[PDB]
Amino acid sequence: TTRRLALFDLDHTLLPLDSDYQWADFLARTGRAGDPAEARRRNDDLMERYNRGELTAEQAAEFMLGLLAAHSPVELAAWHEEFMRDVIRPSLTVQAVDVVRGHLAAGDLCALVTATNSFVTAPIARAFGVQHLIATDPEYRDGRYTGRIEGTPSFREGKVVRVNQWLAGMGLALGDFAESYFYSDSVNDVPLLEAVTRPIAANPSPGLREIAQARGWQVIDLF
Repeated sequence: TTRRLALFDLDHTLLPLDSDYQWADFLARTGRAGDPAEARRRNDDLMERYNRGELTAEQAAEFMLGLLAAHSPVELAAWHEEFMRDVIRPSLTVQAVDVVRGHLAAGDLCALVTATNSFVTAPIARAFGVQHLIATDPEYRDGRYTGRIEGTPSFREGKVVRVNQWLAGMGLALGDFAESYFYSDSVNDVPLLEAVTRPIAANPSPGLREIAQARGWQVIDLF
């Protein structure tokens, strides 16, 4: 069949920001994560230790989910709407919307594939008209987020696993498509970029821009 698959990274690909950090910072600022100062300090110190190599990817993801564990899901929803209105929505650009819209309009099967947790990113996929989300999932039990990851994280090689698991759930596979596109900005996503037939380096980091040019991969600087 002639259908194509289109996969989109989120942070720094479709949005000119990191939705994971902005959400932490939004809760700190606003201040639903304790004293604002100490909250932002604890956020930055997490990113610093992760960036220096002192925390695992799992542990960083866990700290982020721990922000959800501190509150009722009813409060979290109300606060996320404010986050959407004040942070995410105004960073939506016509260029990012249009990259997605073009693939929707072609009939492509479209999914957002992101390490930022599905509580935080579900309404963002919806804001783009994208009906499928392949995100790190927070465990939810007994009406609350536990702070733990449910299943495989949608991060690095996990994005590949999760995408293949999702297609099989629909009774499909990557080679069923005439082409598969994946847009991303980061060397973290070389695994999924290598898996599809049309990798696109979107707003690439210097590392990924070098890899894109080496391999002849399309580059797009959306913003």
